[PDB]
Amino acid sequence: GPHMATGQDRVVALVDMDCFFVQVEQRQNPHLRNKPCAVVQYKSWKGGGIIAVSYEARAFGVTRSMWADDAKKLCPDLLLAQVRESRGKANLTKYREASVEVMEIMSRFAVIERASIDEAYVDLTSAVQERLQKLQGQPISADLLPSTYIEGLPQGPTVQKEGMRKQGLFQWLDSLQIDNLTSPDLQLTVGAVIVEEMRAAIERETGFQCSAGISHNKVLAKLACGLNKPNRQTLVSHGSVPQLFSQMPIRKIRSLGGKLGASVIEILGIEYMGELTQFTESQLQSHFGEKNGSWLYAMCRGIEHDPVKPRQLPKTIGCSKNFPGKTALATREQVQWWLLQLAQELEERLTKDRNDNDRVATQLVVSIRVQGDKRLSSLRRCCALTRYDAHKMSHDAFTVIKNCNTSGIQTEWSPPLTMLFLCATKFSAS
DNA sequence: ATAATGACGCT
DNA sequence: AGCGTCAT
Ligand SMILES: Cc1cn([C@H]2C[C@H](O)[C@@H](COP(=O)(O)NP(=O)(O)OP(=O)(O)O)O2)c(=O)[nH]c1=O
Ligand SMILES: [Mg+2]
Ligand SMILES: [Mg+2]
Repeated sequence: GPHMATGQDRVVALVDMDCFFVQVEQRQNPHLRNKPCAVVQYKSWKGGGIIAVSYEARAFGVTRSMWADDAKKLCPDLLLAQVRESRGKANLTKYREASVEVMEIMSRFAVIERASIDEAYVDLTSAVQERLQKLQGQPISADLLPSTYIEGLPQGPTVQKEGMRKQGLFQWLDSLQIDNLTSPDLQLTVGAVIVEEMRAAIERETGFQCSAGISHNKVLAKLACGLNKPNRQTLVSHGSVPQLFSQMPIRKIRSLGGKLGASVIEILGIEYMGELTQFTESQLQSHFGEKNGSWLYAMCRGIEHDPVKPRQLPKTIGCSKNFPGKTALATREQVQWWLLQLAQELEERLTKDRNDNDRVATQLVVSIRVQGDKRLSSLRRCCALTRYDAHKMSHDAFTVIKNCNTSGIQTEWSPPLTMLFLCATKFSAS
């Protein structure tokens, strides 16, 4: 009983920017603020693919992956901003630079793990200990958690949203043990007070709003973070897991959203995270392998161990472009030209990277897709990266792939190429 | 005819 | 090393 390791040793947060690219455009262009807007890339085919949607536009049914002309059918006052284009391709530099803004602020409170362009995990265990010594042993106010939700509360014996939020918050605080510094519920509560402050600083200093989740691990933090977007944070406690998971679709836990989670549903014949507790670990390892079974056995009990790695900077810098339909690259003049375009954006980013973060890449990864191939990558070969020069890299990339050209003649390329990819990896201090 | 990325796992 | 999974 006492000998069951309950996974409450750490405080972990996930901070995720709300409709990030839309917010980045709305700061630049006031005209777009507090209106239905989407961010699109490439206007030509159907008015553009949408990649980010404001919450106002979401309310009409606009989703990412949508064509902008379909979007205008559900939402005719939709406003659009389009991604920058350079050298024939979408260029995400604005949002990368806006991301650095936000990660840098986050870094002041705690070590962060950049998880994507718009979210980072936080390990607040140490900071919580400090704020807990500072706090003598005094109660925690609800004024210190003005945007926090407590998952599972309220329960027991106001019908409008903000009032409901405070009721759960006061229920949570009315049952706190504020004299016990190793009480994991107190620890979470304190973590969420820091995340209120970290989130105020972000919006104070950037104009960007975010949501967040505060729990004991990365899966729960991520999952908590999406229960009350936008502009809100959510505390998932160890004790709230069994109710939460009893109706939680398996596909919603991170890394179960694909073929693994579909096979858990299909082999086990279940639907919800909580039905995994029935199985023994050995059982789950026979169905799903040694690491997954172990991982699943703890995860359904709300235990996960993957640590917040100290890594604020990407490990790979890549540029890619699809050539869909009858835009597939069929001449070798054509393949060279786009390999050079890509290599010029890669060169400029690598030079900025070196001056920014004092490191040089040593390996260039080339990848193409051919037309009619059913995989998303047909080939991927490495080669040495010794100079940050676009023509050398694109020359090197071409020779690494030139023998994929099966066309009978010299100047053609067959079958036509549907994707090109250049990535810099293997960084070393400079 | 989503598209542009970026991390991590398997052999 | 090259490929595959899952994510955002
Ligand atoms: C999911 C996803 C997002 N993005 C770009 C713009 C998104 O704003 C940036 C951050 O992703 P996110 O947090 O999953 N989506 P969001 O920030 O727009 O919306 P939310 O407020 O977090 O729900 O993702 C893509 O470019 N491809 C994607 O598949
Ligand atoms: Mg976001
Ligand atoms: Mg995100």
